[PDB]
Amino acid sequence: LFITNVKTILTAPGGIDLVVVKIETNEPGLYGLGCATFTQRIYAVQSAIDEYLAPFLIGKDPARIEDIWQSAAVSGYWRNGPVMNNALSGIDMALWDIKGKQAGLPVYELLGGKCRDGIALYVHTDGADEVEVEDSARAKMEEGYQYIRCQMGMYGGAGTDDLRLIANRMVKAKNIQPKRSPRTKAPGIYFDPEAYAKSIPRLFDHLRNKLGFSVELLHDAHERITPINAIHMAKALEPYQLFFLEDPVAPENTEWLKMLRQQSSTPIAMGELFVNVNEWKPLIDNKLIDYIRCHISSIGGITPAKKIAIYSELNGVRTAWHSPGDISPIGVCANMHLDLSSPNFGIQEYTPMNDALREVFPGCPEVDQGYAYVNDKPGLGIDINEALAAKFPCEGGNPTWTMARTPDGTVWRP
Amino acid sequence: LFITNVKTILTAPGGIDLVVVKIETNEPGLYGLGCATFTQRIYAVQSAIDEYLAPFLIGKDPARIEDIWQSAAVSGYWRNGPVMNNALSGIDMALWDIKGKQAGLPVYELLGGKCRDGIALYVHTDGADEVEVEDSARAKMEEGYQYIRCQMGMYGGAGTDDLRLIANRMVKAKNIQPKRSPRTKAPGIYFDPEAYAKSIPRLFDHLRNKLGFSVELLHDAHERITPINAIHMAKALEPYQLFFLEDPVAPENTEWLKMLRQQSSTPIAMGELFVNVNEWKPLIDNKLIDYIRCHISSIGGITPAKKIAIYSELNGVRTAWHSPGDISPIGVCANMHLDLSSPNFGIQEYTPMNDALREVFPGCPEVDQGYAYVNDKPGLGIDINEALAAKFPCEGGNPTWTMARTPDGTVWRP
Amino acid sequence: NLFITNVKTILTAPGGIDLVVVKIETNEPGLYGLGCATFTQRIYAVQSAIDEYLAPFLIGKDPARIEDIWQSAAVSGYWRNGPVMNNALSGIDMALWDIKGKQAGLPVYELLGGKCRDGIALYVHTDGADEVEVEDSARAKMEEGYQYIRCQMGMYGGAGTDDLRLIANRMVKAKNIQPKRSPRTKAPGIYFDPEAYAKSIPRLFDHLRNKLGFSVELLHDAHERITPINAIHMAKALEPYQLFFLEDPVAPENTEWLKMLRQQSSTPIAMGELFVNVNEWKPLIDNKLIDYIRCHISSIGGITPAKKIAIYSELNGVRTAWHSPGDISPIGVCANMHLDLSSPNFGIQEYTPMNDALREVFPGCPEVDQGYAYVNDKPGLGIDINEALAAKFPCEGGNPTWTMARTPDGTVWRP
Amino acid sequence: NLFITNVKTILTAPGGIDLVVVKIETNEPGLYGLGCATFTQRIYAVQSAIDEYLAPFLIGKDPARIEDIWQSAAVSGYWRNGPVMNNALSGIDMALWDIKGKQAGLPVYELLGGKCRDGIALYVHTDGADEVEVEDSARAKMEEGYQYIRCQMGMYGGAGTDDLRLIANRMVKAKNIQPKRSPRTKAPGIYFDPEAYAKSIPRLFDHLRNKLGFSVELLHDAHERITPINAIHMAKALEPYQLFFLEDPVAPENTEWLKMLRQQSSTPIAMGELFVNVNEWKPLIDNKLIDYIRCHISSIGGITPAKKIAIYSELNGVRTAWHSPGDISPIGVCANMHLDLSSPNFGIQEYTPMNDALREVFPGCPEVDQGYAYVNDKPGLGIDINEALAAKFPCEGGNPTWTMARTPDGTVWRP
Ligand SMILES: O=C(O)[C@H](O)[C@@H](O)[C@H](O)[C@H](O)CO
Ligand SMILES: O=C(O)[C@H](O)[C@@H](O)[C@H](O)[C@H](O)CO
Ligand SMILES: O=C(O)[C@H](O)[C@@H](O)[C@H](O)[C@H](O)CO
Ligand SMILES: O=C(O)[C@H](O)[C@@H](O)[C@H](O)[C@H](O)CO
Ligand SMILES: [Cl-]
Ligand SMILES: [Cl-]
Ligand SMILES: [Mg+2]
Ligand SMILES: [Mg+2]
Ligand SMILES: [Mg+2]
Ligand SMILES: [Mg+2]
Repeated sequence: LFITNVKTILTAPGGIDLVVVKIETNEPGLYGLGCATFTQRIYAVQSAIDEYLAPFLIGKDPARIEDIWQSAAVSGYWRNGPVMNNALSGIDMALWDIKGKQAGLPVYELLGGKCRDGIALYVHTDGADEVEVEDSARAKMEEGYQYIRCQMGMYGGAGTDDLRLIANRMVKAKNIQPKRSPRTKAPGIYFDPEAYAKSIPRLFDHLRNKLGFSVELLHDAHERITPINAIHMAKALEPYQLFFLEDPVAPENTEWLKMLRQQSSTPIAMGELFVNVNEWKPLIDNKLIDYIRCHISSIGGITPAKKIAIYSELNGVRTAWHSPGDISPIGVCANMHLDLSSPNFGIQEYTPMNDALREVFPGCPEVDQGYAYVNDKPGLGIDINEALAAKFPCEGGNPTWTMARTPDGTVWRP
Repeated sequence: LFITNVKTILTAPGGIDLVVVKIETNEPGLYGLGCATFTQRIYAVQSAIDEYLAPFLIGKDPARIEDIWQSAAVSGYWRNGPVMNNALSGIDMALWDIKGKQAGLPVYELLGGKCRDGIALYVHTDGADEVEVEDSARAKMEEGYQYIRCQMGMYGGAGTDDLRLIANRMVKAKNIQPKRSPRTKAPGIYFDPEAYAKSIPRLFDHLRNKLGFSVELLHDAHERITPINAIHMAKALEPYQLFFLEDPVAPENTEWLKMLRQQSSTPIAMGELFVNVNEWKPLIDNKLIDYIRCHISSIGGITPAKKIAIYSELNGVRTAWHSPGDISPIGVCANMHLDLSSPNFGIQEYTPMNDALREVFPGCPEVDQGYAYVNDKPGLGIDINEALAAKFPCEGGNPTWTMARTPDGTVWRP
Repeated sequence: NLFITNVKTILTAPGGIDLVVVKIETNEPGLYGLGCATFTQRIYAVQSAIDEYLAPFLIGKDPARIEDIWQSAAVSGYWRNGPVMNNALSGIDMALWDIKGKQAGLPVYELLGGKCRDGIALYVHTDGADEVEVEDSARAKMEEGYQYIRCQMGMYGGAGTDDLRLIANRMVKAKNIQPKRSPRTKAPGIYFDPEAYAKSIPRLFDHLRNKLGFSVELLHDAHERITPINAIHMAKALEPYQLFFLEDPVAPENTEWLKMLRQQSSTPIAMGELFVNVNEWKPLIDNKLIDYIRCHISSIGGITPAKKIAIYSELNGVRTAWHSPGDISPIGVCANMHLDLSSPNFGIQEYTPMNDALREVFPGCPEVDQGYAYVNDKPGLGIDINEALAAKFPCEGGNPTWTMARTPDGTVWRP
Repeated sequence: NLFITNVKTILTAPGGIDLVVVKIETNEPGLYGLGCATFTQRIYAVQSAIDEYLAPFLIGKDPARIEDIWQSAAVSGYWRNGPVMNNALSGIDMALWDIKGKQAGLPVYELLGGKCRDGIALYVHTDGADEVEVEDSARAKMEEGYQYIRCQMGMYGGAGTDDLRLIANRMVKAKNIQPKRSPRTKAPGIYFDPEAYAKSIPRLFDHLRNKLGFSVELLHDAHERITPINAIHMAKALEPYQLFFLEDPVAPENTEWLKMLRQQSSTPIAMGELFVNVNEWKPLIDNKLIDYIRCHISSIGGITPAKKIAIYSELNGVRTAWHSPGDISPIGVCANMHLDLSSPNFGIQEYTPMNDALREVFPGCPEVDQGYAYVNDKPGLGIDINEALAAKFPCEGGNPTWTMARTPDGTVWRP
């Protein structure tokens, strides 16, 4: 048994660009699928696969998943980055898919078997003020979601190039207002870290008053404030007992978590942005987070994700893999096979899928009253209809939201 | 190109003694200006320039700014002090001014270009009680200031040699009273650290009640209390979410910040007094402050200030350079060129200038609704009219406020 | 006033090694910047990261705002801090510094603080199959005027190389290194013996000191080829030979082992040609775990971040030794040297000779005389590219072979 | 689909050493798993822990949920983390992995990541009464093709052994070791002299390096027989002889002393055949206090936790050397080797020869040729047990004598 062909498929059935890898073998009908999706970079990841990892694999036995991972990881010398890791993930997940197909077992059966019979999900809710958020959250709870991420506005702004309209809305509502900008300013999506941070604890006081303490509430700070203001936020949110506060610092600010954890008892999630062991390992070792957030394709696939899950397990840290819309259904299944086999599973973020995703990727997990139920089919239990995928070509482009500027025009980590 | 002459100009157009350096070259009309202002020491700084750095520079190429800085810094062997550093600053800023003039670009363009289109300012407000402070702050907000430093009284005293009158005013107002002094006591400006510290959180509760949470409020403890009482103050101010609490300890007490930062989430600013890397570096390394306050002439000018700004940047710490009245407009421009080019700019302290400063130093930045807008002229964009400067001779003398005594007569770091 | 009108990537290999170069055009006729994006093993992924993303991102922007462009380009794809991302950013950043110097009429070193020295001290590579060949090579470098010499015997791990992608030349393996026997079948790869390599090294340096003396400075690159504890023993065993530095005793993924190493050994340590992330380099510099920072500056994102790392090192007493072998363009060589001229903490500059084809394709390459490099005084990076001639040296591309490095039992090692 | 129908324990001693084996039957005719529970000194307490507790706990359960069974069996008695508890859990866990591979039609190494090497490197034991006997023994092992050799002189503490429970053979004491005199009466025990032992060791290794050279890798096991500070001195004194590792310089109860040792010595350190608890092994791996983790995998609870410890080690740059002397069944030997094949961080595999009786009772034992082991490719652990033949080798049982180790004054020492 050996690898005959490796290709990349770029498709966007859910309206978000995805990168999928298919590895073909010399056994008729036996192939594996993997997720490479770094949505902002699809063409650079495609090159990293098609021009490099693809020819590197031809003629090799797919059974040596670890040897392939280790040798591919260093094949370009330099390594540990989101383009390199996503390319590696596409390969690695496809090789696990093939191993499970060869075994006649789902990948979760190879990784230790089921530790639970359903995967608990959390979903996003939002709104422009605390009543809109309350109503959005209540509607998700009525659908059976028991864990809800609640966001309000866009980090103190409106998601536009100007703060004046939202500031006037805040004046009228008697709420905290964002700052006035200089008389001319650079293009970007303007926000206000100070108005945002000062507003957050009142939002959660309101949600607890209205929704109660049974439901689990989550909040994502998304690296939007200074570290000391995040420490203060984490402390201010303690009375509301959030399931977690996510990304209070940028990866480049991870040293500030030592101070945060000497002060706050709010649980902390970090790491959708992580690409490098020197980011995640010291946080797990030192108990500086309670949930590891990696986007598994950005750390290189199932092989490294299982290692990070175990490293976390032995430190008492749980998993919450990143899984919003920019992940393919193959990556959603990979997250959930790890989730099922991990003693330390924390929670699974979920973005509801449309009909097109379900038809382009047969095998998507079933969602019923806030839990996901993955199928029992071998490998990752997921397929791709290549002809129907080709009917959803990718948009490409440079996203606008990643130019995020504070009121004075300063570029911030978005 | 080489340095022909170096001179010091002592002038006080704003009523505060300034020390300015002018370096002339062999190119007609090309000269540079720098700020040496240590206002309490102008004659010692003048000597350190005129008798030492001036003859050291004659005939040297001004293009080697770093070589000149490093060699001047060690020229007297002993180093790292406010007289030595201010003399070095006058030279260094003038050399940057010449480099920008030679380039035809503002110094901010050499330091990485603009990161924002206006410089956010904070201004001082004060009053004898919480209503006076509220009114003073409101008047600055109406002028367009979005960041306000609020002080009340003078650290529990009246700014006089006796506490009895202010104590009686406090009795009548039903407020906390300063202590009675011994029956005879040494001359000085008496204050009361205990009355001061215990009064501060109520001041900010009042300002938040009246002014709201949109405006940013700052407070300067100015090394006036014991370290443990500063830790307690920082904690007590948390509910009021100050932009920062400044100088909770003296430079000689920097080891106490390790304890403060294990307890409080109030942001901390330190360092207008710093002269030495062994002061600022461990605080930045260990995340013990959120804003670095250096008076840039006291650390040796633009060259070291840019290094401290970068060292801070990579630790997540922002800049707030010291800039009250004892700084020349050349130093104000240098602060603002660093501010414009620093990703990590925090805030810029500002003391409004009179007509005399604007006429003696053509090129002062424009202030409009709480932001400063520096001009685009080459170098530091600033000049000095030597004839008009000579019409504002310096006062000199020993300031009285630096003899600060607690109620029992103890000299305190002022 | 100025604005960016076009951004393009040029792939060329005049020195036998694939390079990636960026050219940024402005609206001022004849004013353009050049930068180095060279991650040689990935040139097509870097080319995409520039052409499909950073190029359209820049069009119409004022090139004067170098820092605002660096910070915003760095986060434009959200995920960041990796070799393809950073090299693309470097090509942009260096070209913007080139434009700034040309606008100013000054070399980039003049914008960065001016000259701190009048020549840049170089170290060069010597190798050989045995201690005598290494000795003869080093003696020749000394005769040519080099005062700092890196000495390997069989390059990295003792394995030499058959892969032209590394140095553009085959290098013979260590001839007397007596590796352990492999199992009866084994996977394809370039085999080396870490134990035999580590033991060979103190003997090599004893011989070199015996024959060449202690005036010359001698360097060695362990190139992450041994376990951390064996690297600690090697650092200690080399102490009597007073190396200028021992380079890459650990992989980036093993940086936590340097705390132990530095409690034991006084041999100076260089690290970091592989570094892509602040969480790699910052703790080592903060904790005095290295004496020389080795970054390949395009892999950290260009001149803007390199200057910051040089300053962060300076304040910690650490010096600079930027990575500069064959896989760097002459644009990158000039950027290294402009930093070197303006840094008080300059340590040493690695150098491999630039052939005539490189010098023709890139007018402005530094002059080398008697162990020092002399950069010209022209504005910007003082370097140009002849696009027509660059096209005559199309890139080889492909997957390198030397990066499949296996120990005797067949284990993949970080190469 | 499958469910567990029977669980039993088999006690057998074909190699002259008491073994504990678990067999788990399913509802599918002919599909069963085998596992290793061998804590040789306690076989009857382990047998009870399986037969009276874990066996009834498992009946009717789906063997596919290996992790859920491990986690739940581990806590089923509340108290946990000890050698009787963990060995019982291991017998279950290995048998469930055996069943998983048989269900999949694949060796367990294929489920764990596949092969990272094509042979497993072995080290073997040499001993002797004096330096010349040790030399002759080691030279013979080298001639047979072994590249890694552990060298003792009088086994542990220099005392040799009269107890067949250790190696199934008497071993002569160090003949020239000149112990201190005991008091005029003393308690029964196997006497040894820690001071005379420690001093003998650097002399032994000087002689071996003089006679055998530096290509071969040499190992030594201090077996917790000396005080921590004397072990620190021994680690330092061995540095010139470049041992592959020095094993068990401290008892598990003395692990806090390794911080001091690692600030001083560069001799590589192996620890942990005695470990039963995460609070023993985790801090050592986190803090880089060892280079090789030595667990007896049945004493840590089987393949499930061993894979986790191997991964935790991998991310810390620590390698695996699983304990594998005579008191382990061939099932346990195969489990060690399946982990070894699939771990990037494999260090070395201890090996003691398996006699014909062991090979007959356990069909499928690995082949050994020229210093490497070759596991077969059959599904599961690739190992079986002939119950009829196993019954022909009933266990000896009893209390071992070698574990009463006393210093010259009569003090009980951790043996
Ligand atoms: O928690 C999350 O789901 C993330 O923060 C997303 O909101 C990211 O912003 C997005 O995945 C980037 O592509
Ligand atoms: O924050 C400030 O502006 C300072 O604390 C000033 O108030 C100093 O007291 C003065 O600059 C000394 O000369
Ligand atoms: O010190 C050096 O010069 C390096 O180690 C190079 O030899 C790298 O191996 C090469 O640059 C990789 O492409
Ligand atoms: O390294 C080794 O192989 C061990 O130290 C064994 O010799 C143990 O003493 C034995 O396994 C105890 O039963
Ligand atoms: Cl990358
Ligand atoms: Cl027990
Ligand atoms: Mg998030
Ligand atoms: Mg102050
Ligand atoms: Mg190197
Ligand atoms: Mg042992």
